[PDB]
Amino acid sequence: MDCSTNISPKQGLDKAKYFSGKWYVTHFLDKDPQVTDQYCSSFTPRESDGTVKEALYHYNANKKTSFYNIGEGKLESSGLQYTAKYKTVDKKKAVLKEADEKNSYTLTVLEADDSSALVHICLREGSKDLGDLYTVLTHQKDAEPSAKVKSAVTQAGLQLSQFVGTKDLGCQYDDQFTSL
Ligand code: HEM
Repeated sequence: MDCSTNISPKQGLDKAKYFSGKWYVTHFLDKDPQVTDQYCSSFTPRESDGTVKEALYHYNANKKTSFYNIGEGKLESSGLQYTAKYKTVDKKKAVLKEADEKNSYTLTVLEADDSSALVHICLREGSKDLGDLYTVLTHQKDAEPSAKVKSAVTQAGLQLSQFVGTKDLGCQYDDQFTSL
């Protein structure tokens, strides 16, 4: 599998709209899933002087367990786009497995407004592309994505109906973890 190629950040995006609040994934489009378990996700991205740091939460909807990461990377000159290396952590943010030089994800912000966002994520290990995901984001669980973000999905060449809606997965979130 190869990550989607026609991906660059929307120029003109306000970083104050993206690096704010927390995000919950309402809809995801996974090209070629790594495993067949389905996940819910929430995360809290912040930026300072070109360096992004984000607390990341995954809930496995099949097994009903959850895992935690902290990503860190630098913003590209293109706009709201960054490649992050990542640590695994426990629910209290104690570090377990350190970040390395071969595992990374590249996140590209396709749209972002006061309530909603559309991002693309390419997860890699070494020379291998492992995950390719588009995610529609909102600031509260089960909030409706804005018309502007729905337009962005259609502008990305995609069909929103072909995404998996997470509402039906029975997602559980750890909002203590994603605070800060
Ligand atoms: C609902 C949306 C999402 C789904 C369905 C999803 C799905 C997945 C899956 C299936 C894996 C492999 C897990 C396993 O090995 O069992 C994974 C790993 C990972 N994802 Fe997500 N993901 C989502 C959102 C995100 C977002 C928004 C980010 C970053 C902001 C992200 C970053 C990562 C990272 C860093 C890993 C590797 C974690 C590790 O191995 O320690 N994912 N994702």
